[PDB]
Amino acid sequence: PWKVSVNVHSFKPEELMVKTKDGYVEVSGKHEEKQQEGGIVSKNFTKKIQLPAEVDPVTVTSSLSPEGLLIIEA
Amino acid sequence: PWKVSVNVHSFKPEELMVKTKDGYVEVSGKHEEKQQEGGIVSKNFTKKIQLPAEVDPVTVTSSLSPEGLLIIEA
Repeated sequence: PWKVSVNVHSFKPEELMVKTKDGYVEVSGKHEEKQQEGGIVSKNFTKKIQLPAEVDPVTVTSSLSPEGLLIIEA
Repeated sequence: PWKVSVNVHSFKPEELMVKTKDGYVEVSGKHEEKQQEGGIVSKNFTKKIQLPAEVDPVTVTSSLSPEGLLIIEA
């Protein structure tokens, strides 16, 4: 099968979002925190995935692997 | 000293950008490619770093560690 395994690194699963439209799938993450004394107060990422040219629109399957990977497939 | 070591993962050093203004430092990366048959055609990340409250504005030092880490310090 056709599969994309995305390493989301330190982003928690509740911080991820999957958005699909017209043969494209965009996975993103968003994390914020306090750090009153400084540090990384927010971070985010975005990955644009182009699906195979034969799949229907809004036709995607996503899930979390046991290792914590975001699995994107047709 | 005060130091932030940022793991940029698979982003090439030429794809990174450091932007600082008014006690904040934002490091980001941007990567794009072809993948005519599908796959990840583009990806990016953004990290907002709050500097210590005593540093002057636009006062920052950045460099690449031997392991490829982006080192942000006052």
